[PDB]
Amino acid sequence: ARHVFLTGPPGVGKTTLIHKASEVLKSSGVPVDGFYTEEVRQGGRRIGFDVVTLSGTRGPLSRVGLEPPPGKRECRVGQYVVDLTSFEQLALPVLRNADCSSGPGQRVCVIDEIGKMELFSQLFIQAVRQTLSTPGTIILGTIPVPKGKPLALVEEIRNRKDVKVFNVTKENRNHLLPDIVTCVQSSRK
Repeated sequence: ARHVFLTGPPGVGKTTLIHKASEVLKSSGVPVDGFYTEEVRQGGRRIGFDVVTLSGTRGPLSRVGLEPPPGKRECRVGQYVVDLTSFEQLALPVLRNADCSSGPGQRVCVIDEIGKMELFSQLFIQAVRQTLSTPGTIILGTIPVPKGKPLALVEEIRNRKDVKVFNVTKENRNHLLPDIVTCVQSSRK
């Protein structure tokens, strides 16, 4: 079978249909890997983001800080300042831990959120193409829709065409989980 990407408008929910997909392959004995950001809300206020891994590790990602002055480069998204190293802490090996054997096993690689970072995106382009090099690993992720300008990281995947493109709605939002798994497990069990 082939890679699968979500698309549509942002509005939060698809995140958890991927999370459910990250229980189900597991319940089918397919040890999925990769990372997912979650909304770091210490007692319910947005203070930054993290980068969880399916191994239960979670990174920094962004935290509160001043905007970058016109001399000192930093990576502000609105209020918080991200860092590429905050990803590299964990969102770097998880793309492609090991290789050998081939045949039965394959791999699955979760990458929710490939859309916000389209300017800061640096090690993404690299690490993601090392993942797309692997024949076993099954890219599974969330890009935005193409409207106007090409996102300078979604381009690296857009290249393929072959990836399934699941346009979510807010209507049938919670339906898409099995519809993705259908495409994934279309690889010979």
